[PDB]
Formats: sequence, C-alpha cells, structure tokens
Amino acid sequence: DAEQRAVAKALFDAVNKHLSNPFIEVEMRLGQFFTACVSTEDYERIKTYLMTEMENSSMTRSVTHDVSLRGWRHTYATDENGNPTRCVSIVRKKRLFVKNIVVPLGAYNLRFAVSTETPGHTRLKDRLSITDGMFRYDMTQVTEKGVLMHEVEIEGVFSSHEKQLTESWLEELLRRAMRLATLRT
Ligand SMILES: [Mn+2]
Repeated sequence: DAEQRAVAKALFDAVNKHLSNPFIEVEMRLGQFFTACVSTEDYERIKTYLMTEMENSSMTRSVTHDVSLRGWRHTYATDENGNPTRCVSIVRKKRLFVKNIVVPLGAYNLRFAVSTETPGHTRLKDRLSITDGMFRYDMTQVTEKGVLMHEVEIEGVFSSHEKQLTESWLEELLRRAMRLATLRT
C-alpha cells in the first residue's frame, strides 16, 4: 500500500528480541479467512510470475513426507514413486509471534509468523523453492487427509539473523508478499 513501511517498524519492534535464536524462521503466508492456501488457478499464476521475473534467483524442488508425532515434526525423504524413504529431519516448531497483515479488498490475506524450529498425521509436500536474494518463495502442493491444497509463503534467507533481518528487510517482505497477495482471482 506504499506506506507498509509504517507497519514494518511495528513488526521489527515485536520480534527484535528473538533474532539471537539460531533457529528463527520468519515467514509471510498467503491465505484467506485463516487457512494458508490459495486456489490452484492463482497458484499457477504466482508460479508463472516468479519463474519469469527473477533472473538472478535460484530454484529447487523437493517432495517431502511430514508426520506430527508427540509435538515433533518428522521429515521423510521420498523415492520416485513418492513413498517415504528414511527420515531426514526431526524438528519441533515453536511459534513466538504471529499477526495477520491488512491487505486490499479482494486480495489474499497475509499471515506474518515468527517461529523457532529446533532440531532433535501425514503431509506429502511437493515444494518448489525460488530463492531471490534474502527471500525464498515456497510454493507447496500439500496433501493432508486426502485433500490437496496450494500453499504459498515467503521465507527469510539469512547468514546473520541479527545483522540482516532489519526493518528495511521487513518492508521488502511486505511489498513482495503484497505483490502476490493482489494476484487473487
Ligand atoms: Mn516455512
């Protein structure tokens, strides 16, 4: 909205004290009221926009198998057929701060969430990552309980959370998520 610089100062103040945690995850999720999911149409529109516009970005794809057991998220690798082949990550996600972001009418809703993922149901995640600088666009096709949903979120990529997550970086995260939020149809 061009004055989202104002709301980024409030975000920085609320999560400044958490930057020292080495396992900080900072995410902006797209959704609708809150279910962090977009339509398959808009999912393909967002994918086309990001595949075309960022020339200096990198991309990868990974097919995952997540299981929530005793509060710990067990991440499994997958074969060509898509069945779990060995566990690759044991993580527990603790949520530190979360607030939804005001978006224009008709746009997708935005959920800002600061989390911690400390190393230690069934979700098959077909995730496509496009990494432009300090921003990772995660387009996932999640099947949980026999339902396929399309998730889009922007993650923070940092070498130093303390040195690099600044108020300026939060402004750009809002501007980038809002560009995708206004792609709702
Ligand atoms: Mn994430």
